[PDB]
Amino acid sequence: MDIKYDVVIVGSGPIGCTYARELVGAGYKVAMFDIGEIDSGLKIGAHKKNTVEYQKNIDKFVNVIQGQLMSVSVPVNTLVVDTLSPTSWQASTFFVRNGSNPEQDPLRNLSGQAVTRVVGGMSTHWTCATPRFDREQRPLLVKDDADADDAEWDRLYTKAESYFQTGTDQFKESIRHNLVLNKLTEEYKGQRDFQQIPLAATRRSPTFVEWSSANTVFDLQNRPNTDAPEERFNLFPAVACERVVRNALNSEIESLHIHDLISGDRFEIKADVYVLTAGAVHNTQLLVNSGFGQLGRPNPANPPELLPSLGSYITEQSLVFCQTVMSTELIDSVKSDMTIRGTPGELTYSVTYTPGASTNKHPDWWNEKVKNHMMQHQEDPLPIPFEDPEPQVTTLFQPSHPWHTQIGRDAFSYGAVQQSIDSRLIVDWRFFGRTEPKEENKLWFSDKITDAYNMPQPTFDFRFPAGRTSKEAEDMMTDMCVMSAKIGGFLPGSLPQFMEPGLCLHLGGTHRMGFDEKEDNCCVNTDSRVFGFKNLFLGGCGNIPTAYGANPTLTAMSLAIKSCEYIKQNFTPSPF
Amino acid sequence: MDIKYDVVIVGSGPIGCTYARELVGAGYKVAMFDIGEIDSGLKIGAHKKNTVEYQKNIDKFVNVIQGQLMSVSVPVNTLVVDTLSPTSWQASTFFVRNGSNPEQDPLRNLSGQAVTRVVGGMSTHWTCATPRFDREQRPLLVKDDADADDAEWDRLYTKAESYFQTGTDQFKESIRHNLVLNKLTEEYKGQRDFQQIPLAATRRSPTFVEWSSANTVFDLQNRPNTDAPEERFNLFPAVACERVVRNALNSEIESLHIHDLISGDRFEIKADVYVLTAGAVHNTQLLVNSGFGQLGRPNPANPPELLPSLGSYITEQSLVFCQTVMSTELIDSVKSDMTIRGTPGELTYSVTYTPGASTNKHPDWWNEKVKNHMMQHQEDPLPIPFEDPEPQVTTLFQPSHPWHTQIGRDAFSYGAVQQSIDSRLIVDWRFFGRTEPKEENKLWFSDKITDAYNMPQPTFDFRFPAGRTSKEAEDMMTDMCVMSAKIGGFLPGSLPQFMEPGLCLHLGGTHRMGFDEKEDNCCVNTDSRVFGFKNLFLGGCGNIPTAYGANPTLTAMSLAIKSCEYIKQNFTPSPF
Amino acid sequence: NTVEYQKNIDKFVNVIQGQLMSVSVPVNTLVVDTLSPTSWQASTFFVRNGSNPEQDPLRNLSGQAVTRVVGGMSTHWTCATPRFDREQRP
Amino acid sequence: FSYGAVQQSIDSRLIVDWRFFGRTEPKEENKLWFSDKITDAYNMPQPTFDFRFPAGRTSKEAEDMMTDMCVMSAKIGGFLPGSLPQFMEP
Ligand SMILES: *Cc1cc2c(cc1C)Nc1c([nH]c(=O)[nH]c1=O)N2C[C@H](O)[C@H](O)[C@H](O)COP(=O)(O)OP(=O)(O)OC[C@H]1O[C@@H](n2cnc3c(N)ncnc32)[C@H](O)[C@@H]1O
Ligand SMILES: *Cc1cc2c(cc1C)Nc1c([nH]c(=O)[nH]c1=O)N2C[C@H](O)[C@H](O)[C@H](O)COP(=O)(O)OP(=O)(O)OC[C@H]1O[C@@H](n2cnc3c(N)ncnc32)[C@H](O)[C@@H]1O
Ligand SMILES: *Cc1cc2c(cc1C)Nc1c([nH]c(=O)[nH]c1=O)N2C[C@H](O)[C@H](O)[C@H](O)COP(=O)(O)OP(=O)(O)OC[C@H]1O[C@@H](n2cnc3c(N)ncnc32)[C@H](O)[C@@H]1O
Ligand SMILES: OC[C@H]1O[C@H](O)[C@H](F)[C@@H](O)[C@@H]1O
Ligand SMILES: OC[C@H]1O[C@H](O)[C@H](F)[C@@H](O)[C@@H]1O
Repeated sequence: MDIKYDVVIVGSGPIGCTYARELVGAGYKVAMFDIGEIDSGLKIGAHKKNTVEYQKNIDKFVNVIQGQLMSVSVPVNTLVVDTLSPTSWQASTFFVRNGSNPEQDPLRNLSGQAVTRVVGGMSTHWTCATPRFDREQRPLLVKDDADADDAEWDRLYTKAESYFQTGTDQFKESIRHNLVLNKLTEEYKGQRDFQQIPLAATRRSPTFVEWSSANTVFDLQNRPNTDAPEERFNLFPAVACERVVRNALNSEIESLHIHDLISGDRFEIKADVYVLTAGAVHNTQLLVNSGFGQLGRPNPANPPELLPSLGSYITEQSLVFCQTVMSTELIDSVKSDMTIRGTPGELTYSVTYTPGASTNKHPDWWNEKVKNHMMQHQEDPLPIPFEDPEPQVTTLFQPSHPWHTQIGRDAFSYGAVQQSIDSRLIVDWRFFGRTEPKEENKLWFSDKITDAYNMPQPTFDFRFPAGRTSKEAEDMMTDMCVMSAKIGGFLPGSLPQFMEPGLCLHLGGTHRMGFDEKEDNCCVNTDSRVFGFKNLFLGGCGNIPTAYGANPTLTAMSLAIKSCEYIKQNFTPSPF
Repeated sequence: MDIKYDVVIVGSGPIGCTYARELVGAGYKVAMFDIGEIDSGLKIGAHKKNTVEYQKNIDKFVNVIQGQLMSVSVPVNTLVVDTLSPTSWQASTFFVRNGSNPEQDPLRNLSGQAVTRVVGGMSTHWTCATPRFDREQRPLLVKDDADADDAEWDRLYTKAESYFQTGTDQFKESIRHNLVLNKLTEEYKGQRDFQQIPLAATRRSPTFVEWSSANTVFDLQNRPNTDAPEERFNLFPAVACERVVRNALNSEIESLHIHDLISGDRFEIKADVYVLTAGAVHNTQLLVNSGFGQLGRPNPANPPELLPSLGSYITEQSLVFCQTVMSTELIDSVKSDMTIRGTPGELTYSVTYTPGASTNKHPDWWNEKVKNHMMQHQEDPLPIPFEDPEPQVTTLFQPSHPWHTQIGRDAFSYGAVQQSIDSRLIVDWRFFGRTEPKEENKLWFSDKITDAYNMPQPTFDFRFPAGRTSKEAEDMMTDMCVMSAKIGGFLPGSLPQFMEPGLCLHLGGTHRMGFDEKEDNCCVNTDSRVFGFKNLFLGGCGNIPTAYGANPTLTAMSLAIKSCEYIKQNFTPSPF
Repeated sequence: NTVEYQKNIDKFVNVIQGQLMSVSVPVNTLVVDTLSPTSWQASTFFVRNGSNPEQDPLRNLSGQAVTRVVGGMSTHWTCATPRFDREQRP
Repeated sequence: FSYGAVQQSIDSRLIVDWRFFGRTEPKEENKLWFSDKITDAYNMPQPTFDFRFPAGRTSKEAEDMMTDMCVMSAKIGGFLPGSLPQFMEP
C-alpha cells in the first residue's frame, strides 16, 4: 500500500463509486477504503440478487438483506422473562447487555435504521428505484434562477441515470404489471399519472434482470489494468477509516487514519483530496470522531467549534405498507378477449382469441401468453402465466399527493412469507412520506459507549414532526387504503401499517448541504465541500437538506457528480 | 469451454472438490460444473462466515443460511384463509400453488430437507463438524477383517482431516467452552467422555476462526496458473447438468448434457470419466432423469431396469434441540479464584488472583481473562469476557448413548434470537439420532411435476422406522433433558423439541454403497463406481448405507478419496 | 351486570368466548411433523375432536357459533338495537 | 368482545373500536343443511354451511365498507398496531 494518493475515498458504495468513476477517469491517483469485504462474486460490489438461483426463488432474498442490515442503535432491553428455572443465573436489573445502547431513548429512536458493511455498500441489496426529485423535494443548486437550477438538475440527473443504467421499460411485457398499471391509469384518469418505477437495471431475458449496483457505476478493479492502462485506482477492503486529521487553522485535512482489520495495523494515509462517502450515519460518526460537531449528548451551553449543524435536521421518511389479493374482476379481465369452450383437462377444451381485433382489451402478445398458459396448464385456475414478472408501478410525488409510491413485488418482505394465497395474485403497496427537517431531530454519538468497531456509538433523538409531516403521513395511509382497494382487498397478515421508523433506510440531512453555513444551518456547500476546508468533501444522502419522499440515491449521486466538477477545477492530478 | 475433458465433475461442494484435488493434482484435464454461482468473496467457494462483519455479528449469519436453503418438497398448502375481502379472487380448491408438490404426502415428508445452489455448495455455510464414525455407524470397506477394515478407514479419515484442516483445539482457551466441558466431564466421570467437537477450522486470532469449506479442499481457480502451471482445471458456474447419456448396452456414459443458464444454450460435454457430486438429492435426480432407477410414483409391478435400489433405504437423522441459561452455580464458579477488593466502579476496586496457586480451580489463562474483564468493565454483572468464544463440546456416539451431540452455540438458530437474556449465558444442545435404512423409505421423482430448473420434482416417502430408531429418538430426548439440566434450566422459547424431519441435512443412502448390487441392495461399489458402468462415479453422503448419528461429510469425503484411487489406476490423463 | 365485570371490562371477552360453541368445524389438516417418533401418529387427517366431515372449509361460516344457557345469547350481547329502515326491512 | 390479545402498552383511554357491518343479498345457493349421518354433541343432525358472500352488490359494498372504515377512522386517529383494518371470520 502507498503512502500518498491524489484522492482518497472512504466507502465503496454507489456514491463513493461516483467519485471513483469521475476522478479515476479524469486521471487522478485514487485510493478507496471500505470497512467491509468483497462478497458479491467476481464482479466486485455487484448486486447480490443477480444470481439465477435468487431470481428463481425470489422469496429467499429477504434473508440476504437481513443478513447485512446491522441495527444502528438498539435500546436496552426490558422484556420480562419470569419463567426461567430457579437454578439459572439472572440479574436483578435490565443491565447493558447484548450490544444495546444505554444512551438510547427507545421512544425517540429510528429502531429500523441499520447499516451495511460490505464492498458496494447497500447497493449490493437495494431495490434499484431511481426517480428524480421534482422541485418541491429538491435542494437548490442555483438561487433566483429557477431555469438555470432546472437545467443544472436535468444535466446531473441524466448523467446519474447513465451511470446507474436507469430505465422505465424493463417490465413492459409483464401481464401483472400492465394489469395493475392500466387499471390505476383508468381509475385516476386525469387526476394522477402512473408509469413504471424508474429502475437501475437492464433485463437480460424474460426470466432475469441484471440489477444495477456500485459495480455498474465503477467496476472496482485495481488500475492500471489491460482495459484501463493509464488509470490509477486501488481498493482496500477490510479497512476501518477512523478520523480525518485537521490542521490547526481548521482549513485543511492533513491525513486520514485508518485501521487494517486483517493485520491490525494503524496508518495515516495522505492525499490532496479527502472524500467521505461512508453512509449517512457513518460519515457523521467519522467527522464527530475527528472533532467536527460535538461528541456526546447534545449540550447547547457548549456550542461546537466546527459545524454546529452536523447531526441536526435529520430526516427519515414515514413508510406505510400493505399487500393485496387481486380482485376477481381484474383476474377475469386478464382473459376478457378469450373464447373458452369445453371443460379444462378434457380433449374438447379450447381457448382462442381473435388476433388484432380492435374490440380486444389486450394486445396480441398478452392474449398469446394467456392462451398458452391456459392450454398447456389446464389444471391451473388462473390465467396469469407462472413466470410472469411482477408489477413495478408508481405514481410519483406531486403536491396533491405528496408521497412516493411503489406498487408491485419487493424482495424486502417484512413478515413470514405467506403460502396459502397464490403469489400471482399478490401486489405490494409502499408509500413513502417526506419529513420536515427540524433542528431537534438528531443523530449524535456517545462519548462513552462504542460500537463493534470501537468507534463512538450512534444514538438518535427523533420524532416525526407535528404539523405537515404528521398530517401528510396519515393522509398517505388513507390514500394507500383508498388506492389499493381499486386492485383488491388486503392480504391477511399484511394489513395496512406504518413501518418501524428508519426501516426506510432513506435517512438524509445528517451533514446537510446549503449555500451558507449559518443562514442555511448546514455543513457542506453546493460543491459538497465542508465549510472552511479546502480539501474535504462529503457524499451521500446525508447531504440532502430537504423533505423528500422519493428514493434519494439518484439525487445523492447527482450531487456527487457536481462535487467532482469542483474537484476537477481545483486540484491537478499527479503525473503518472 | 472445451468439448472434451478427461474428467467432468458435477457440483463444486466439498465432495466434488475432493475429486478435483485428487485428479487435478494427478495431471487429469478436469472440468467442474455447478448449477450455482460464485457469490462468496475472492476465495472461490469459501465459507461465508469468514468475514470480520459476521464474526463481529454472529447472530446475523442464520440469515445467510436461510437465504440458501431451498426446500426440497413442499406439499400442497391447506391453510384456510377465510378473511379475504369478498372482492378478492378466492380459491375453490387447495390447488397447486407457489411451487408446491402435489405428489407429496405431507405426513410422510422430510419437510426440513433443503438444497443449496452456490459455488462450494453447503460448505459455504456449514457448521464444520467433522467427526469420524466408529465401527457401529460405518459401512465396511474390507469384509471379514475388522482390523484391516479399521486400518483402511484410519488411512482415509486421516487424509480427509488433512484436506478439511480438522482439529480439536481451536476453542481450547474459551472460558465457556471449558466451563461446560469440565462440568460434563465431572458429572459423567467414568461413564462418558467429552471433548471438543472435531471442527474443520483454523484459528487466526483470539476473535477470528477461519472456517473450512470446499475452498479449503480445492481453491477452485482455473488451471494452469502461476502456482500450478502444469495442471488443468476449469470451473463453469451457472450450468445446470441434466443427464448422463447411457450407451444402449448400459456399460458406459457417452456424454453429459448441460444447460448454460446465462446464455440459455444446451451442449453435450464428452469426458473419459464422469463424477456426480451434486448432493444426496440432486445426484439421485440427475440419475433418474438419465434412465437409472424408476421415474414416477414407485410401482413394483414394473421394476426398473437399472439400479433398482436407487432412491430407496434413505436415512435422515432425528434431531432434538434446546437452549439453556447457565446455572448461578457455574457462573459464580467462573470467578472462584479472584480476590475482589472494594466495590465495583471507583478508582479503588481491585480484582486480582495468584498465578499458579494450588488452591486455584482454573488455569492462569482463565483467571487472567476473567480478572481483566472484571477490571475493564466493572459495571458488568458477569465474569465472562465479552469476546470469549462459544463452547464446542461433544460426547461422541457410543453403544450406551447412540446419538451424536453438539453443545455450545450454533449459528443456525431455529427461532427469533432472544435479546432479553445475556448471550454469554446461553448454551445450545443438539442431539442427533441414527436411522435404520428401510426399503420403504424413499426419495423419488415425479413423472409430471417439475422443479425450478425444469427437472423431475423430488418427493419423499419417509417415516422414522418403528423399533430401535424410534425408541432411540425418544431416549435421546430424555438424555438431552437430563444432561442439559447439569448446566442450567431451559431458555423459554427454546424448550426441548424434535426438529422438522430433514432439518439436519444429513440425508444418506439415496444412492447407497455396498459390495454386491443385489445382496447389499446398493447402487455403487466400494470404488464409488455405479454397477455395470465403467466410467461413472457418485460422491457424497448419498453413498453412506448405514444408520449414522454423527455428521456425515467427513465419511463421504473418505469414500471419495478411495474412489479417486480407483480412477487413477484405471484411466490415463491426456497429454498436456 | 356485575360490579366486578364493569370494574374489569377487559375480562368479559372470556365469558363470551366460554359460551360460543362453534356451529360447524371442518376437519383439521394442520401438519404437526415434530412429534416424538414414539408417539401415536395419524396416517390421515381423520375425523377428530368434534369436527364435521361434511363441511367444506372454504364455503363455511367458521365464526358461526351458538350459546346454550338460559337467556341464550342475550346473556352476553352488546345490546345494540337499531331499527331497520325500509331498505333493509321486510 | 375483543378479537385479539388485549394490548397493554397503549392507554385504554386513547382506544376506539370500529365495526362496520355489511348487508348480504339472500341467495338460494347459500345454505344451512344438516347431515343424515353426522350428529352434534346432543345427538341431533350436525349442521353444515354452504356459504359464500354473493358476487355483485354484496361484494362491492363489502370492499367499499372496508374503504369507508379506513377513511372514517383516520379522522379520529391512526390504527392501533395489532388491530389493523381487517375482515372478520364469516
Ligand atoms: C438495504 C436497502 C437500501 C435501499 C433499498 C432497499 C434496501 C433493502 N432500496 C433503494 C434504496 N435507495 C434508492 O434510492 N432506491 C432504492 O430502491 N436503498 C438505499 C440505498 O442503498 C442507499 O441510499 C445507498 O446505497 C447509499 O450509498 P452510499 O452513500 O455510497 O452509502 P452505502 O451505505 O451504500 O455505502 C457506504 C459504505 O461505506 C462503508 N463504511 C462505513 N463506515 C466506514 C468506515 N468508517 N471506514 C471505511 N468504510 C466505511 C461501508 O462498509 C459501505 O460499503
Ligand atoms: C446447510 C448446512 C449443512 C451442514 C451443516 C449446517 C448447515 C446449516 N453442518 C454440517 C454439515 N455436515 C457436516 O458433516 N458437518 C456439519 O457441521 N452440513 C452438511 C454439509 O454441508 C454437506 O454434507 C456437504 O456440503 C455435502 O457435500 P457435497 O456432497 O459436495 O454436496 P453439496 O450440497 O455441498 O454440493 C453440491 C453442489 O452441486 C450443485 N448441483 C446440484 N445440482 C446440480 C446440477 N444438476 N448440475 C450442476 N450442479 C448441481 C450445487 O449447486 C452444489 O454447490
Ligand atoms: C354472542 C353475541 C350476540 C349478539 C351480540 C354480541 C355477541 C358477542 N350483540 C348484539 C346482538 N344482536 C343485536 O341485535 N345487537 C347486538 O348488540 N347479538 C345477537 C343476539 O344475541 C341474538 O340475535 C339473539 O339472542 C337471538 O335471540 P333468540 O332468537 O331468542 O336466540 P338465542 O340464541 O338468544 O336463544 C335461543 C335459545 O334456545 C336454546 N336452544 C337451542 N336449541 C335448543 C333445543 N333443541 N331445545 C331447547 N332449547 C334450545 C338455547 O339454549 C337458547 O338459550
Ligand atoms: O423497506 C423500504 C424500502 O422499500 C422499497 O424497497 C424501496 F425501493 C426502498 O428505497 C426502501 O428502502
Ligand atoms: O440444524 C442442523 C445442523 O446442526 C448442527 O449445526 C450440525 F453441525 C449440523 O451438522 C446440522 O446440519
